[PDB]
Amino acid sequence: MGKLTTHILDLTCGKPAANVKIGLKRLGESIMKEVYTNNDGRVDVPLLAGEELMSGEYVMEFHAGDYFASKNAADQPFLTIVTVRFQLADPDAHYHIPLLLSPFGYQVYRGS
Amino acid sequence: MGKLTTHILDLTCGKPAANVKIGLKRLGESIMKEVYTNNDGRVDVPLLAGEELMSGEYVMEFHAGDYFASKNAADQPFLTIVTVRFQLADPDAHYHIPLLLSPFGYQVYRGS
Amino acid sequence: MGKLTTHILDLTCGKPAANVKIGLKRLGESIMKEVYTNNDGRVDVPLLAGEELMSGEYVMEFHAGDYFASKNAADQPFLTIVTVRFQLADPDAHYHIPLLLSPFGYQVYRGS
Amino acid sequence: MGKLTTHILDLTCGKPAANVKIGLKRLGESIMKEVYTNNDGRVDVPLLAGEELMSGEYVMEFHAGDYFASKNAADQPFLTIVTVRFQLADPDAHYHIPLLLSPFGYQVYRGS
Repeated sequence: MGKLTTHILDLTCGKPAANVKIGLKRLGESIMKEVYTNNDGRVDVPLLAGEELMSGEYVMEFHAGDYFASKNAADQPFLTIVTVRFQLADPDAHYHIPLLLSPFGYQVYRGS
Repeated sequence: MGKLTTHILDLTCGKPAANVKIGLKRLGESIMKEVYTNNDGRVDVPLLAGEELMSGEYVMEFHAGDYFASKNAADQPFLTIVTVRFQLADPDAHYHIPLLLSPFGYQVYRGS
Repeated sequence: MGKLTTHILDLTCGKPAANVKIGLKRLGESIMKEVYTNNDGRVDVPLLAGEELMSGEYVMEFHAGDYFASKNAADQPFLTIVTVRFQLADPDAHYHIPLLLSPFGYQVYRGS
Repeated sequence: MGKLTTHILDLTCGKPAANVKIGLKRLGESIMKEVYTNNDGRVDVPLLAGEELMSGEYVMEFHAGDYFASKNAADQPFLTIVTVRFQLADPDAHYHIPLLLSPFGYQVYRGS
């Protein structure tokens, strides 16, 4: 009954980051899912839920470079893929892990 | 003549994070360097400089889980290894990429 | 039809900050409202809405010192009242201004 | 022998914020100092030091609205004056309180 969700805010304009590609994958393995955020900078279905969600480490790859490119911007951006590693210990908990994005800085947190 | 440096601040106590292990590696490759921060949460020599520093993507692995463990704390911490991917376009520039750390959230930025 | 809301996350434990007192006031004036966050670190009714919400500057006073005290902590905390000034230009917009809190650092943003 | 310093980073471009006006004042009182950051987003002399630095609360007013205006931008910016309240308990300590700035979000912390 666990759940893993995320949301992206573009601090450069104060609006959610729409159409940003996000990749999910277990630590060590390769991509298992690829999603694109909607207009509220979220995704309809949880990135992980039910059986899918198992205790262990994961990595989310936020394609920030592409997002900011479609908004402007260097040919070789400082931030290309924002990588976020974290561990989900409880398989039945609700994990909200938002991302606050700027061209040269970001904030990751266990939201509510 | 380029340079890559970093520094860690523990927002939980307002002091620099001392003795935190940091791993550096080119995107795709495995670890190339392993360092431990001093008492000011920095390292004597730049993580990258001179020939070592070449245009491309890198990843720094901050061992936050171990750091907070030695300071407290769950057996399976939410944040184990804080992964930071970024691209260094100019081989002759000075890149300062600090990390502001908390048990359930962190901030990455291109400092000065 | 405008709306102003906020939410507090305690990055020290990854849970919303419950029962934190928040003060609202127009720039220059004294407090106009005093609220305490619920268990999700939010408040039932918007801090501002309808006629109440008028174009101009405001200030929110998050009583962080008291919150962390009830959770531990210095007699004279570094952060006592986290002050957040901002301007609401459009009286009919929806403003979400969350606060990510830690004992020695915080993040303010125009969320969604 | 205490010291209070600060530094501003513009996360929108990864460069320090130059020529930003900063106001200092004791809680309750009006401005006591007004400074403008140099090209490294800092100021030559500490904002507070020696006798000047006394245990108590202070407030720094970062004129972000003007800074971003000279860089672009709404006539009525969301962030006009970023207000930062904090308490200095020890008169002989070194307090570094940097600001990570973006148009719609900022991070305040007790740096090193």
